[PDB]
Amino acid sequence: HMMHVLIVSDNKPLVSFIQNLVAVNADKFQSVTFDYRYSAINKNPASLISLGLTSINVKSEKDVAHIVEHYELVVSAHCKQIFPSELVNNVRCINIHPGLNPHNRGWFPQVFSIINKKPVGCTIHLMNEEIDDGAILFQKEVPIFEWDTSLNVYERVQQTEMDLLKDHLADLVFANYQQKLSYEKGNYNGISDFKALCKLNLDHIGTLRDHIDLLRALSHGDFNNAYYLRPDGSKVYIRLSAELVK
Amino acid sequence: NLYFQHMMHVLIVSDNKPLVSFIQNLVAVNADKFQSVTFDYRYSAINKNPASLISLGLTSINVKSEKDVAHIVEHYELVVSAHCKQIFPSELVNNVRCINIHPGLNPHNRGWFPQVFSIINKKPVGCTIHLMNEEIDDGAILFQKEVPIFEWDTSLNVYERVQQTEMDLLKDHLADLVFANYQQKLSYEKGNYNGISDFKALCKLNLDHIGTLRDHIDLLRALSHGDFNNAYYLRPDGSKVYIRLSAELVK
Ligand SMILES: Cc1cn([C@H]2C[C@H](O)[C@@H](COP(=O)(O)OP(=O)(O)O[C@H]3O[C@H](C)[C@@H](N)[C@H](O)[C@H]3O)O2)c(=O)[nH]c1=O
Ligand SMILES: Cc1cn([C@H]2C[C@H](O)[C@@H](COP(=O)(O)OP(=O)(O)O[C@H]3O[C@H](C)[C@@H](N)[C@H](O)[C@H]3O)O2)c(=O)[nH]c1=O
Ligand code: NA
Repeated sequence: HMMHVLIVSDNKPLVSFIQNLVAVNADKFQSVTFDYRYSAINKNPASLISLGLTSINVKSEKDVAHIVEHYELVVSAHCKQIFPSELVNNVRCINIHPGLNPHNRGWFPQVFSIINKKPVGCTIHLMNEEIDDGAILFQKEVPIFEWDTSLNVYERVQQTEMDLLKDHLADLVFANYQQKLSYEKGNYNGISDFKALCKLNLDHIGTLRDHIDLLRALSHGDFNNAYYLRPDGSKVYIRLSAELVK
Repeated sequence: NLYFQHMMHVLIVSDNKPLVSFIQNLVAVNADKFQSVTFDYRYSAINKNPASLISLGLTSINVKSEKDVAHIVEHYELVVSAHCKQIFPSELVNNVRCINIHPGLNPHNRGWFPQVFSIINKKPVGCTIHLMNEEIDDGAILFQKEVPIFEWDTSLNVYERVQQTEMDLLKDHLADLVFANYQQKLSYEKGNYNGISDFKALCKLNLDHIGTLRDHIDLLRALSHGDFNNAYYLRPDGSKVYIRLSAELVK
């Protein structure tokens, strides 16, 4: 372990997947040590404690200096914290993004893609000052079908993240890649745009197709996303399922 | 020349295990009222999945069989339809006191799945206990109770509330029905009947239909009832996408 890699992750499936990859690839990583941390802002990180992860604060000046001093590479695997410029500028940082940059950069890309029909998939990219913005190292589109909810597309994106990590984790550690730029401008969706979508307008006029697309975009297993307000301020949450039958 | 200080036979025809099982128990609990009444239970011949009814020891009857009609007219003083899948012929309803337990509020959305139609057309729903004539869900109202429909109700939500009201009416009125302790004034309000083919038509979604999100949500919640395959759209290659919606009140 001459080379120290930090995995900062708030996503148990990806953490579990990477730990297994490194275990079965011990020959490729004999001179590499991997530490795993979850991010300070995580509001239920108990599941990640089970896999030996402990909190790190990527916006603490103390932790940034320690990371910069100790680690050759930081991998963000759905890290809930924005890396400060002092981290991304002073150590090689690579993000695993559950969108196809530069389309629907930011929050819950597949929700926006079900509605706006822009591509989705996984992008592994160098991390710069801005969010889901740096040089593309590896990316792979995943198709969307008319019977998909957010959950269906998200599970598909996660299987593509895992496929790219299986093929490219060592490439990422040993910098065996080519930095690529998109010719397209793309777009960003923030947490406030998602809150916007969630507030249903029952008076909104449109096609059943558009309304079904909105509701399937906002349907994600047990999450309470799409709602309208009753007069008394109570909420009605709406979920939709779509099931293909040959 | 001296008074000592004969058996009524009631036939219950039913294709609904919850009702049958509930009525069987209700008879036991009112057994002090039914010293001289015996209840026989049968399910409909056309019943495609009778298993759970055969497990309660019910056997089939065919209300369109000349022979079965003769046996009923021969043997029973009263027939009660409790969610019976078969239409009674004129030869049964005209010759025997027949009473239907209907999960709608007559005369509104008579016929199939009344709460599905009510969620959409805002007509009332509930339970109606009525005399059976030759027409469907049409004879004189004996007892009925409306149940509310909420914005956040599916078909399943309204149906369960109707089932509770049906059980409440039977608790209060099963003896009353048997012993004709009721009033039976005719209504000249015809209302509206929905057939099975009207339900099947609602089920075929038009993705191009323009409306409010409210009206689209109301249609999909009306057509959502547990795991039933109701609402669908047709794909070019003939396949179907089934659509279900849930609505959950959170205070
Ligand atoms: C919290 C929440 C999640 N979801 C669905 C949509 C999400 O895409 C999916 C996974 O949610 P999650 O919070 O694990 O999010 P992650 O899959 O970890 O990813 C999200 O945060 C990362 C820090 C960012 N790098 C991503 O761009 C962002 O989309 O679950 C909902 O439908 N509603 C919710 O309230
Ligand atoms: C078969 C079927 C049922 N349902 C829902 C809506 C219904 O109100 C509810 C219960 O229906 P049910 O037929 O399973 O059980 P019941 O309400 O007991 O209906 C019975 O007595 C009625 C007077 C007759 N119209 C029915 O043919 C007979 O089956 O289930 C659906 O949403 N879709 C369906 O295809
Ligand atoms: Na509901």
